Amino acid sequence: ADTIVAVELDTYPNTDIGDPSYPHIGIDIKSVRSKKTAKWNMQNGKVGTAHIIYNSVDKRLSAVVSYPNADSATVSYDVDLDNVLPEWVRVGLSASTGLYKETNTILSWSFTSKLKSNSTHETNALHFMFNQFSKDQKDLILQGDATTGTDGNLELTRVSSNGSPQGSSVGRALFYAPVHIWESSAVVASFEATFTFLIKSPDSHPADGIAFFISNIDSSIPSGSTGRLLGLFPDAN
Amino acid sequence: ADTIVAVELDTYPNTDIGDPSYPHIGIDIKSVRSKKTAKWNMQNGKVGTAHIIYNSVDKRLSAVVSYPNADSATVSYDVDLDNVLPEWVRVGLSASTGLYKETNTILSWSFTSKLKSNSTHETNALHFMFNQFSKDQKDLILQGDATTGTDGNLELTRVSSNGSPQGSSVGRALFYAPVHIWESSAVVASFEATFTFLIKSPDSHPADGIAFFISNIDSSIPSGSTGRLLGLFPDAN
Amino acid sequence: ADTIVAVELDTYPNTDIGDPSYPHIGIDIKSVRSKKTAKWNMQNGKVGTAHIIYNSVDKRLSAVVSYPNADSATVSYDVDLDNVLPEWVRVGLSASTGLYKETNTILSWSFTSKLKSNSTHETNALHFMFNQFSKDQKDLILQGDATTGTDGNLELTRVSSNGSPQGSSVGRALFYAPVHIWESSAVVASFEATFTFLIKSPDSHPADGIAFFISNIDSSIPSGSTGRLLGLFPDAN
Amino acid sequence: ADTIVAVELDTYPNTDIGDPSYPHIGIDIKSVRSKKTAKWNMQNGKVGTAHIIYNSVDKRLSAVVSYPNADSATVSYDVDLDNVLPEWVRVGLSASTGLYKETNTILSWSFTSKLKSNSTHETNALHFMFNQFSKDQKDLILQGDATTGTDGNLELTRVSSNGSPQGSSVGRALFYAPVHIWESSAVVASFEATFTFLIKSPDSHPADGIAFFISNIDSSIPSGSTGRLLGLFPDAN
Repeated sequence: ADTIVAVELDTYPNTDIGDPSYPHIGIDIKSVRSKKTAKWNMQNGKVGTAHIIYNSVDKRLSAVVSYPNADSATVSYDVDLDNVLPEWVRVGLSASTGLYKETNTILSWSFTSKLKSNSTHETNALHFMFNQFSKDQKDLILQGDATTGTDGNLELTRVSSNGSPQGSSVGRALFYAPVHIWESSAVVASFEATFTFLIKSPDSHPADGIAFFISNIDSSIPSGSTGRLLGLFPDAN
Repeated sequence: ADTIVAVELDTYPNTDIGDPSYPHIGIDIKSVRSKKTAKWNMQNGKVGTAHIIYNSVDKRLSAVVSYPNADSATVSYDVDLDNVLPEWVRVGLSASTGLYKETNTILSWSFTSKLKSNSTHETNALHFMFNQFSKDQKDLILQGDATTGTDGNLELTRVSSNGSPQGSSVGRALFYAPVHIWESSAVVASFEATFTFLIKSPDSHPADGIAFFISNIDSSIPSGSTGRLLGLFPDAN
Repeated sequence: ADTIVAVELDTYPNTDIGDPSYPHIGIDIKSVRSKKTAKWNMQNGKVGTAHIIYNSVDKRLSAVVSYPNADSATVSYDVDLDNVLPEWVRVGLSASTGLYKETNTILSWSFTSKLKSNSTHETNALHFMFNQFSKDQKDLILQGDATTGTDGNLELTRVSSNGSPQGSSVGRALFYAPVHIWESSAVVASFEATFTFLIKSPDSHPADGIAFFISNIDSSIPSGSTGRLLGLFPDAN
Repeated sequence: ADTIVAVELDTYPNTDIGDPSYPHIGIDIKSVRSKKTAKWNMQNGKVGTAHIIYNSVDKRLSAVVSYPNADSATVSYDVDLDNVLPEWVRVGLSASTGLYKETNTILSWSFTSKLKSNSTHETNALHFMFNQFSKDQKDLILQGDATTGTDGNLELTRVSSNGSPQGSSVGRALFYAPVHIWESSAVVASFEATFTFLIKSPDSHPADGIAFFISNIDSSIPSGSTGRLLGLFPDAN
């Protein structure tokens, strides 16, 4: 059903479905079994930053994850997204917890998309930036357990009053307007996404992760996609 | 019903409903009878450019209209939009023809909106730019006779195959995502809009005009708003 | 000699040279005696933010100063800068201490300038943003005691090893490239500046202030402009 | 002496110094003998557009050249610029004519550079855009025969009154401020450059080309670099 391309920040090693034995970042092209991963030194309770970049000339989707005063993790994959996704997509953030849990908090999110035509001085662009939310964030579609406005933050999975992360929770937030990622006359198409997140768990093995994704416009949370399937995939294939 | 703030480029003088005796640009706060106007030297068949700017510190909505190698027309009005509009709005372009007519073509449109909070490094922003359209422009809501894709342009009123403008036509295009123009913690809110247009009429008295507007999110074309009411107002009050 | 337009954040009341009896923000057009002031509730040791905006249609220079979780101070002045400044200027930050002192630290600085011509799709723009400095910041001209690189910050007045502010100190930082603020064919010219600052003083009466300024390109610190003259004016006239 | 990285649009085939037998675009890393080329279908008298992009995660410098209603030419090269260039550079445009000639006119030029640190919300950016020039363009360093202001255009090689291109001419324009392309704490560094150009020659074999380049800050035109050496290299090695 849904066409998903995602960059995941996966905190729990489900080695049975192909994860490496550590926290890792990965690029998922239509399956939870990442096409490419890298070890990520996840820091419990610290704000991190993820940068995702792509352009139609190189056809390389790359991601860099960093924490203050630390070395970065980075992963890249050669993929032409014109052959994977529809030309109109929606972009969003998704997260889950399963038996083990964590808060999946989003403190800011920006995205830029550009289509540069072969006509002179002809650029089509979309850009949004959220450094603060609203309880009534009318330009986000919130799905599952995601809520906005808690300390001006976006909470992708259920967090109870006392600040505790809840298990078996899944939530997603997608920007309202469709995003145009191809047009026939375009010489270069590019996008850039950045988000900062706070993953805090009282456990020694937090789970499950955060993912930035791009899907077909009508995408909704697949049934049973809590825990390891990150709110993105119906199964582990 | 709808809350409309608009900057109009009015090509026909309906002096009976308060227009001056010439083409003019004006600022309409909830009524077709402009709060402020200026003479506009309309050029038939030339591409013009309109720039509209506003910010919450000055509370002045100003507009500048220019044509290549010509002097500009400019109009300004002191108005606090937090006291006129809802905090979530949609923005768009509207046009009509009546007994006299003209093509109301839009060749590009950009908009930027910014909410800067009192928190440090906290800006929320939306920015779109259309230098080219699509027949299937999924991030625009097209109403009435507006169509996209004709020479990559947006045609706000009906134009027949041979390029001729049709009379009694009204059309509007609004960007899909709601726009947030106030929040409680904001120290400055601003927006900026620019569009280029081509008004071509085979008549000596073209009618009726183009307007950039900001309305409540569910705004739709009022019944009977062709001709002088620009697709914006239900009546001439 | 130098042509100075500045927005000052003045921490010490030199009522003898016209200050009000409190910390205040003011707009100086070629003299230290502000054309317009507003009371500013200065917070010792907190990071504040200043936003300065101007455009050639309204001809209003306005400034908003805020601290987290506090109400803002704002001041505005009707002034046409085409009649005060040359068309090529440099922009910068300046600060001083006198007998009383304070740290004048700059943690980030961004500026944008735009000249929009009457020709279609013709915008000339300059934009810089510094969220971090360098010991060797080659695109800043540092004058007097200003230094860069101390905790990635810009220190406009002398601070000794142990973190203490020094008295009788004056420093300025200007961006390297000239800025073009008028051209004959421009229909709208605008600029926007933002900076965050930390004023920390161990005294109950800190002095003297920070100012954002725009000057002629070859401007340098006037002789004797420590203390109340903010590194900007040769005298108190 | 100078460290040059350039993307050239080479109109004349000097097959003796390694050019292919056709107009071509190429990536030069410190030598006129391109590391990589692609056939370019040069159109005499038409305005073209060049887009150059690079980022420190992929380490791929790519360029796309297009003309209206035509197919694009594109060339890419894997190169880590931190190992080739200094961390402070200047960027510019260069062109030459030799025995055969052409006008090398620049109608617009924009550049963006970004350094994103591992600190949260810490981006340093420079952005300029020239859609129009000035006879007194004080933020460009013009070298050799380059002049500004002729029809608001930048003329990189000598053009005489009647509009004719002159032979044996070389000129360069560099933006005034140094550009910072690396810093120790940066997780991603990127830049983007775009320019539109008009190459018009009354000859059947125009020469020599236009190049976008990045050099050390004090770079100046090497002696004898007219014709095939594009104003960039001292020799053909």
